[PDB]
Amino acid sequence: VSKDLDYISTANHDQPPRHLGSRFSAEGEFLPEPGNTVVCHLVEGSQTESAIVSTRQRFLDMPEASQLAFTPVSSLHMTVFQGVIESRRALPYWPQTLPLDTPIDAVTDYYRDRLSTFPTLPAFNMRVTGLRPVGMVMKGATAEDDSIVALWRDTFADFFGYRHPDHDTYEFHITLSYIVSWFEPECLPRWQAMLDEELEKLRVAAPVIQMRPPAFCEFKDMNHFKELVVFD
Repeated sequence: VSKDLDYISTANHDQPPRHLGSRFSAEGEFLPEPGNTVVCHLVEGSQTESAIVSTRQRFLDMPEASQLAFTPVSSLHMTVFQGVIESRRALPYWPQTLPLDTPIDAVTDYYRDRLSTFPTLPAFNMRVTGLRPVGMVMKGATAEDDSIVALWRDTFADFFGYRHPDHDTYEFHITLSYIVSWFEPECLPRWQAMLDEELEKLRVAAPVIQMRPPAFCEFKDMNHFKELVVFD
């Protein structure tokens, strides 16, 4: 069992997942939690998407899938820069220029306007480097890609008018699920063996993760991200 997978063990926690009751119910159904964000969706029908969907099925095959809240296939995305969200009306997760009680839709309008002058930045390619029950860890396909996506994020920080504490150490990922209840330790070696096998299968099938260009989106909940401004 890797250090990374052991995070989700019952032994590592004294309270349920913090998202429980806000982002999703105990039965793994997603709850209203509106916000906005910049993300790259997968390309529907692409070999990348099919590969990821196969990985996602290996996860669903596990009995502990019952303790995970899987998002829809059509929602799959890599976040490039988090926007605001109803559940986190606080600095430094909010622009200081806006009242903390501003309706989410008004923040979306402020940003749609501000993002009308977003500069053309170079394209980047990403690759999958790890797997865990919640999804895929990613980095730049090459070291130069890391530098390019960091430039996108630094530029977004200027437009959005805040930076999170992890801004410079941000872990790129694609979420396949949320943990609803922590895993008993006895099933972990099996998950590790499957994650190892599926990671290598995924890396071969999708050696770069094909995606759409970054887009500023709004959402009601984790099920769907409506593209408002595409940075293509």
